[PDB]
Amino acid sequence: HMYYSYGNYEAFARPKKPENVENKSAYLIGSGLASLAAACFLIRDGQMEGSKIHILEELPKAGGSLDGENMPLKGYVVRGGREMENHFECLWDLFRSIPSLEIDNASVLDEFYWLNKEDPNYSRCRVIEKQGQRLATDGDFTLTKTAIKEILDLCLTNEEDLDDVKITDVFSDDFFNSNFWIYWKTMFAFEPWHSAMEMRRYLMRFVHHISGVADFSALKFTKYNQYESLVLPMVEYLKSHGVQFEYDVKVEDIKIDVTTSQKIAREILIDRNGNAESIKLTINDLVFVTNGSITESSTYGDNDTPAPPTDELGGSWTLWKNLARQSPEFGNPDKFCQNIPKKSWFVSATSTTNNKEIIDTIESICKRDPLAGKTVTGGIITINDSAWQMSFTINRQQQFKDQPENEISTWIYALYSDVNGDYIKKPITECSGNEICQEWLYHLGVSTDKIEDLAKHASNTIPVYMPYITSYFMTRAIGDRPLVVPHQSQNLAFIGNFAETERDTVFTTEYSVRTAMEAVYQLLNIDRGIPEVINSPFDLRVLMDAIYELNDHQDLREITKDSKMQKLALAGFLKKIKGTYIESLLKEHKLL
Amino acid sequence: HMYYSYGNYEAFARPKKPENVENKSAYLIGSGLASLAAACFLIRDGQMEGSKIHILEELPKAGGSLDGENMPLKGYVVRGGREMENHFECLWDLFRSIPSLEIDNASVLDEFYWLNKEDPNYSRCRVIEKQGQRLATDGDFTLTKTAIKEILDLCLTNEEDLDDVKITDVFSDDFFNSNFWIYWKTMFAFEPWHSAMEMRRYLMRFVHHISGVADFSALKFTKYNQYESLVLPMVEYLKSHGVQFEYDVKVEDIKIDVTTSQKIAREILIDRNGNAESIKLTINDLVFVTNGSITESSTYGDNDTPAPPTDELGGSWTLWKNLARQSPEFGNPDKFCQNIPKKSWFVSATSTTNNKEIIDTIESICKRDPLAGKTVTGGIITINDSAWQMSFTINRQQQFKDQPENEISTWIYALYSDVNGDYIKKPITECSGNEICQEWLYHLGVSTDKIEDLAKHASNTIPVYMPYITSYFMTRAIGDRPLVVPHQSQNLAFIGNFAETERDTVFTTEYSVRTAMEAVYQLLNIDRGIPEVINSPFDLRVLMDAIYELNDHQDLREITKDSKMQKLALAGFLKKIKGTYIESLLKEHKLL
Ligand SMILES: Cc1cc2nc3c(=O)[nH]c(=O)nc-3n(C[C@H](O)[C@H](O)[C@H](O)COP(=O)(O)OP(=O)(O)OC[C@H]3O[C@@H](n4cnc5c(N)ncnc54)[C@H](O)[C@@H]3O)c2cc1C
Ligand SMILES: Cc1cc2nc3c(=O)[nH]c(=O)nc-3n(C[C@H](O)[C@H](O)[C@H](O)COP(=O)(O)OP(=O)(O)OC[C@H]3O[C@@H](n4cnc5c(N)ncnc54)[C@H](O)[C@@H]3O)c2cc1C
Repeated sequence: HMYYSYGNYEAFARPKKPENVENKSAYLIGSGLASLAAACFLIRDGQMEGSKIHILEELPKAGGSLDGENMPLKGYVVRGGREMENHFECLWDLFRSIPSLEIDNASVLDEFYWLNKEDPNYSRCRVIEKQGQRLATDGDFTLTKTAIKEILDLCLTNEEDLDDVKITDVFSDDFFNSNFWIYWKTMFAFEPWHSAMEMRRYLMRFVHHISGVADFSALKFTKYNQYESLVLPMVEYLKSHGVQFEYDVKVEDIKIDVTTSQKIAREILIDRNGNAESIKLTINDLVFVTNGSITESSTYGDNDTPAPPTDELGGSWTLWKNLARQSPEFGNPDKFCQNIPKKSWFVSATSTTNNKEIIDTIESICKRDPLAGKTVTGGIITINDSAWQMSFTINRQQQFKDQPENEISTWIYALYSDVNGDYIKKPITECSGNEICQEWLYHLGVSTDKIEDLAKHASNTIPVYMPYITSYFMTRAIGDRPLVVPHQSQNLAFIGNFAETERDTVFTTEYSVRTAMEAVYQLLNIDRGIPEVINSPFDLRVLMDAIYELNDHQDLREITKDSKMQKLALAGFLKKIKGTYIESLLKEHKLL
Repeated sequence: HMYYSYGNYEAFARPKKPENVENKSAYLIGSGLASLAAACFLIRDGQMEGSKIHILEELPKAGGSLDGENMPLKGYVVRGGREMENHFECLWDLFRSIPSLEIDNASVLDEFYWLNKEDPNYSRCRVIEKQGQRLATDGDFTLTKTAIKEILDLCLTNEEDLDDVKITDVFSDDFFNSNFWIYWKTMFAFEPWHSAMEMRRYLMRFVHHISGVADFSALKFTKYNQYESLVLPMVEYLKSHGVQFEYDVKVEDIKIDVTTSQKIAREILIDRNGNAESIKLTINDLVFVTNGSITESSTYGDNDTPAPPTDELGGSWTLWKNLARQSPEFGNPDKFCQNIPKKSWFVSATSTTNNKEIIDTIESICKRDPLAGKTVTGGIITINDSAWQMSFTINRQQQFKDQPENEISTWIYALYSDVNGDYIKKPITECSGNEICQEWLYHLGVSTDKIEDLAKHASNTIPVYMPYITSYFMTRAIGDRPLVVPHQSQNLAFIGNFAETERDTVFTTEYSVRTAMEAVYQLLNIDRGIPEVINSPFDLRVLMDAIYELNDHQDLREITKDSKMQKLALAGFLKKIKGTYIESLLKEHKLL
């Protein structure tokens, strides 16, 4: 009930009012980015009455995983950071229509575009080691021929043949020893046991940005945290259109008839203010389920208390489990929320400080004044030789509108959770905020004498334990994620980064916007094209650049210089294409 | 002073106000589509004051080659028809901002998009012969292996090696005997002696539409003629912004200093109301020259008088000639406006009638009621065995808002001008309107008894002799067309279908919009990306579809079934790619 498109024609075109939409209502389980984007699309393109749009949230506030607040009895905390790129096609379709809350007569897209042109993002230091020294080979990928061939063979493998395959199953030691693996696994938070299918999707989806993977030149960021820059403008727009925010309501089940001909949502069983109630649904009441959550059951610590580890299934995962009992076409949540290894990423941390010594130590590494208000680290700095495999970033300060001008807040995360640290020789899951800050300051090169004092009394570090933060990337098979609109579904859609759609990559905001938009368009039969995932993996020019970049800026003669079986094929093919447009294209892209 | 881009990010983004634009003015030579589009871009993105924008036109009305009027003392006349496609990226960037004059709160793009979704364009009869019989092989391309190989070898030839090369120089008899050549040469008005470079550009530019070349399923049309649907909305927008239309002013020269460091336009020498005057220019007065015109020196006939042939250089060609004397970087107009062969297309015709016999004869061929207001012929019908190589179309009737509801107007053109017709055994350039109508009705299958009466007294046919209508496609070399902004030019730009820009194809409205937009962006340093020409020739999927379609829907096994040198290579390559994503892609596109 939809079609994919690309180009300006379908981008600038407005859809006609969908049929019978004046007699339809919408209920969105959750208030993360997916549900908010779907509500926005229901307003703009579906032309649905705002009062007929119900957003059900269990927390006190909207946003979801794009949070960012001065949590009372703690401090400033951002559960993550949002790297963004130009080719978030659906997200930019969305946010060009959302008024910015910072610039008059300007969209969120306008503010973002002008900002990332004023202060472009780039890293002057990406990988450090030995307590604050930049990696000597920072910039190069250092991939052997076997590692490059393994990358290509992963891309050349059909997705259908990658069910439950792990990343270590399709890569050997040269790849894991390469700088490429450092950059890739830290900027995308991949683990060695994660889904090779999703890694292949990532390789094909961002292949146009390989030249900017090491220096983060392809990344783009908002001014503030994603709650103030993305969530609040969207919420203001939706409220100005009368959208119905219902807070502190927990959905436990959705009664759905799965017949031989239809799948129809009949009832929303909810818990509002401790009272178990029911929402009866007709065929004209669409339900958008954000199945699963990476932030569910998050616990919080403080400067002197670790965030208590948990294995608790919340409302999101129990709701997906309850929906899976009604049809296998609704997915298998256990593949994502169970058997998460102990080593997996769990803990994030936000360390706030105004101390000049820490800020100056950061300036000495990132080469930029962290209080200047512009780019600081340009993205995560990775401590290569850290036992926790730790990375940290400082975005444009301050990430909060009402943060003091002399403060900075640093986001820290670790890929390995069950390993003794190098300074604090305990696993990160047993560390308070100041202890994470201590282990972090140790790798900055701070003198061991000052580390403990500067961490405990000069910094306020809030830690966060998310038991499902790596859940997106767990090894999966085709069918474990429900289709955005399952077969014969009449009024039920699955959105968010656990739904199934082609080619696009999860753990991205664009995936949420895409699933929201596809769900709305399919359920309402909106007569407008959906922007396909950008066609970079099919672009000959982009693939030529990929070959040039993966081989550390070498032409075809240098790549094949160490084998006769390579040299002969290259010479024959070159004579075959001599003096043609193919040769000119290869020369234009530095491959000849 | 510009960059190319693609995707929604740069499409929806607005540019900041360009620097120092409040102290700048603009003068546009001509009022065709290029000048109007450039004025629109100066208003919207350059944010230039409308009163500082001067559009100089020598004719009484604006529009140029997009005309369409009830010419007094004659009849209805459209000098041509405008086939359009979805991937006119720059044009759709433009017209999404131009308010439609037919639908409230809707752009021209909105009206066009909704209309071509309501009444999609497709032909139920494309090629006829033997006085009104549909070609038996209508639909198939009927290309031999040699013809397909010649097409690919033209595409694989560097553009730089195609200077002054003719189409007959890179094609043999199989290609010219193919139905592909019929469709291609008639829908694009290519002649055998025309530029092979431009034919290669056409092959690469519309390769995504090969599946819809025979039935015109990829074409899209406005509601009315291009003067009422495109020109009038643009003019209304520009006037609502205070743009300065100066009519009946003929530019004869532009005094330009071409120094070792700069090219600066100093003076506009004009003839306004018979008075020779001068317009002094500073560096902040940009000049946009529409160098050359395909409609210049057009003569008109009537039902009983031929359009008098002419070789006269008008104001456009003499102005381009005068500019060429000042620098070779400004092009060589003589390559386009001299040595036009006698055989070339010169004559168009608009035959209007309300006679039921002619309309019913048309319904019997095109299978649609020509007075229904929807699609009629879906594009040009080509009379294959006509000596004039004649084609004709009937767009959605009526093409004029104030045309009687019982009338239709048919556009007719002929590729060969110096050949005796099959019924009227004179060349078309010696035929009155009714005589062209007679030769046309003869190929419809009208009984010879009624042809002459129905043409002379039941129809009103206006003919038009354009000595330069084929000028776009004349054999050219790199440098014969000036760059949109020549090197070191400070305030001079060349727009229209005789300027030079990469990859895009001339004889298209999109080329005019593209040159206008690139000129404005380069001269004003507008901080927004220009949409590149659509990347279809670099898209692996599109190229696979091209292979499948050119070979008349055959997979790789059928294509290679008649040679061992083909079979062996195919079998080896297939075993090399067996069970991979390459094999799956080839199967998805029906090549395996
Ligand atoms: C650490 C981290 C790093 C990130 N990095 C990036 C990055 O680099 N790039 C990028 O593009 N994006 C990034 N993201 C964003 C990521 O894509 C998020 O998933 C994004 O916010 C999408 O939100 P969502 O609505 O799809 O899911 P969520 O934000 O998880 O939505 C869940 C919401 O639904 C509510 N909910 C769940 N179940 C119920 C129920 N039964 N009843 C009521 N309410 C319920 C929850 O309370 C919550 O508000 C990151 C996120 C995190 C947490
Ligand atoms: C027969 C025909 C078929 C076509 N088919 C198609 C098609 O299939 N698809 C498509 O996309 N487009 C088509 N077109 C449109 C084509 O691309 C036109 O060139 C288009 O209108 C672009 O206009 P332009 O402003 O670039 O050139 P023009 O329209 O030629 O602009 C010239 C204008 O400038 C004026 N002028 C010139 N010199 C001077 C001077 N010295 N002083 C003052 N005024 C001057 C002229 O009077 C005229 O108004 C067709 C056009 C014709 C005529």
